[PDB]
Amino acid sequence: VNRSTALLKSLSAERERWEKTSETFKNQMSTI
Repeated sequence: VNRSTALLKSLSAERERWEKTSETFKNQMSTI
């Protein structure tokens, strides 16, 4: 299941990227 664990951690990093994108987009939605 090591391949699955690697996919899981890569997708968690992707989720962190999604969170930061959502945070900056909420900043823009607040300042609009």
